[PDB]
Amino acid sequence: EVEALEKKVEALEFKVQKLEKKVEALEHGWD
Amino acid sequence: EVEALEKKVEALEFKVQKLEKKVEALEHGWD
Amino acid sequence: EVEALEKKVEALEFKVQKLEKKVEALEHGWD
Repeated sequence: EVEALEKKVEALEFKVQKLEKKVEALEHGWD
Repeated sequence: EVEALEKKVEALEFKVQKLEKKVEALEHGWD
Repeated sequence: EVEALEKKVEALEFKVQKLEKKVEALEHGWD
């Protein structure tokens, strides 16, 4: 179970960092 | 603890997939 | 491992709630 969770969590961290960068661009009107 | 985590993680996965779809719409100007 | 995960998960929950609020503003044209 634990390694299953660790994989999912690392995958969410990536996805969430991607979402933060996109949303920061939309809020700041970048590019 | 572990099942507590598994629930939270599955809940984040749902929420993150919802955020990806919304942000993809905003970036693409869908609809 | 488990506490390492619990910290990361709580950190994602915060980050995801922040992203939900920002994206809801962008979708609703708030402010």
